[PDB]
Amino acid sequence: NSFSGYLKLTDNVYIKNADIVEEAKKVKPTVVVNAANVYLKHGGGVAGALNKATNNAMQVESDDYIATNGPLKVGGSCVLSGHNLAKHCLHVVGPNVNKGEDIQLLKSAYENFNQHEVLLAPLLSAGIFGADPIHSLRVCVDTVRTNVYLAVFDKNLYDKLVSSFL
Ligand SMILES: C[C@H]1CCCN(c2ncnc3[nH]ccc23)[C@H]1CO
Repeated sequence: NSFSGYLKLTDNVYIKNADIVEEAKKVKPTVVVNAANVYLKHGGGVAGALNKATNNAMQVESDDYIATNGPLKVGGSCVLSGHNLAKHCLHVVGPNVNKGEDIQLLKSAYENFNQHEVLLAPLLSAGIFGADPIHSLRVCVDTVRTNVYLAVFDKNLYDKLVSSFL
């Protein structure tokens, strides 16, 4: 793909200080990952921002998905359209550690990435779900074996992540 300006972290994990929405608009990847909740209610953070960029089409599609299939599992995922941003969106639910959900489920969440050869993705559980971002990055690197391009919006956090020893 046309991923540009990324820093290599490992054999298969690359990182960039960017809004995942802007990266998706530029690159139009096969798969963009959403940091979803089990109800696919895309209110804020990555999910709200991706949905807004689709003019709410992501939410309309998600509502039909839930009406048919019910909620996702914590640690689970589903593949839906990427609309104008990507071919597909992999909606992945990391644990909400601020609500007592088991942080071990973060590994299960990242395992979903292994079903896709290349992904543009955020750090799961590292926003309002309250997991330590360095921990989320470590779980990502230790779990995902396919090619993952991570976008981290916050500059201060990015700078910290890339100066940390995993
Ligand atoms: C570690 C993440 C926590 C959630 C929010 N973050 C985003 N990263 C990339 N693109 C994004 N778009 C909108 C939000 C957003 C990261 C922090 O900046």
